[PDB]
Amino acid sequence: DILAKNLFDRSHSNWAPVIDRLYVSEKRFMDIDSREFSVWLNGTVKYLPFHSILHLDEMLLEQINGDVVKFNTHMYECIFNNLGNLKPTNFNQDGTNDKVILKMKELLERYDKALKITEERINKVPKMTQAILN
RNA sequence: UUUUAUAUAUAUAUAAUAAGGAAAAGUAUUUAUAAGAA
Repeated sequence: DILAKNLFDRSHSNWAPVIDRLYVSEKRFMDIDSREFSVWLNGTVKYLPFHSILHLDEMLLEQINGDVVKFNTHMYECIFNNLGNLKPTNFNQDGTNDKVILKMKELLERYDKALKITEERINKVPKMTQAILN
């Protein structure tokens, strides 16, 4: 029923019902191939609301069992694109307590972690792309 | 472009994928001065 109400209208594809379904569902994203799934998710899922982007973030975490190192480029790109496409809820006068900015630095620090845990394990690697900076 | 996917020997040939969209009104003194004709 979820595919019918929103996805049928080509102009505006609303993926909040879909993400909410797959977050409510116990199966979530586990047991799904990282590669095909990352490319599809990045390609199609855009303009998500903030809470949807959260649920998607933790549920990719649960897909990958919480291994920061495995977390691929396209995964970053999807989360970052959705975060950026969000407009500010309100222009706070100081304008530094935004949620999106904090989650954005959270993801960057997570990347730094993943790199450090990979190097420590030594004792493909993820990359940053112009899309994330943009 | 970039990122990944397959294949082959870190690299090569192919396929797919593209983040840059903002609206608004009103806010003088100029300077020195070079002419040709039969």
